[PDB]
Amino acid sequence: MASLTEIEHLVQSVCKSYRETCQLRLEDLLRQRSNIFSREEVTGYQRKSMWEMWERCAHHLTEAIQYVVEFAKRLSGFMELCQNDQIVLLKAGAMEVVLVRMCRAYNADNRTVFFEGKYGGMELFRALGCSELISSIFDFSHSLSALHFSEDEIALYTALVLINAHRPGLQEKRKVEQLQYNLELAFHHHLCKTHRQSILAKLPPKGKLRSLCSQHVERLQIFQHLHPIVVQAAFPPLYKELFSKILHRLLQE
Ligand SMILES: O=S(=O)(c1ccc(F)cc1)C1(c2ccc(OCc3ccccc3)cc2)CCCC1
Repeated sequence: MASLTEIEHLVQSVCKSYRETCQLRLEDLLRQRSNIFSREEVTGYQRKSMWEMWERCAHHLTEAIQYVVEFAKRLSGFMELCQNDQIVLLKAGAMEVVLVRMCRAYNADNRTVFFEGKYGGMELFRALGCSELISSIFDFSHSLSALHFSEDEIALYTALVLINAHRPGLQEKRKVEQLQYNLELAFHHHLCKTHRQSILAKLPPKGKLRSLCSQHVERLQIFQHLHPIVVQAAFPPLYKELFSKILHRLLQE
């Protein structure tokens, strides 16, 4: 099954789905690179409370995840899967898709990320008290930046991050394997056509994204133990569902 004509159609549909569900246009992020937080604005973030900074980050992550849910809904083959499997895939892969998407908002020249209107370095996040997690996130974006991904490569690669037939809990594992295989063919065909197969060996191991997701859950457990009422009262419901229902409602709209 699936011929060359169908594989190229799948490439274009995935790229279109990605372009339609980007939270931020790449051009918009690039044209903000000179807009960097001053030392006074950096000090201001460092003086913010730990719970205020955690709440802000959980809110920004939840917004980004909402766009990944829309990407999945437009992704060829995804809505054809059962609701159980749609939820299993999003719960395990939404954070991973955001972790890949965020390289677009990272400037490797000065090691800054676009955050709340300006670019700032790791030191902007010191109030969180999760230095190892922040260093891991910046290192991950730095490693992705070195690949010089095109928008089309990010679309195909993030579709594969989401459509992973190895996720525990899948009820129709063979249907997810077939979708994964078609997407793998589309990604590799596009790399072959554009002479970009050299990136294959340089893509991060799957254990790297798993380690970032595990570090996030572990730091959230520590924070939630110190401020349980902050999480209950001020963290987004979708964030608590995924990391501590909403997904079912977003998938039905
Ligand atoms: O702009 S961000 O808030 C940001 C936070 C930390 C960072 F180092 C760089 C950027 C955002 C992001 C939010 C939470 C993330 O992990 C989970 C997490 C980490 C730390 C505290 C709470 C939650 C990762 C990324 C970028 C993509 C979507 C929003």
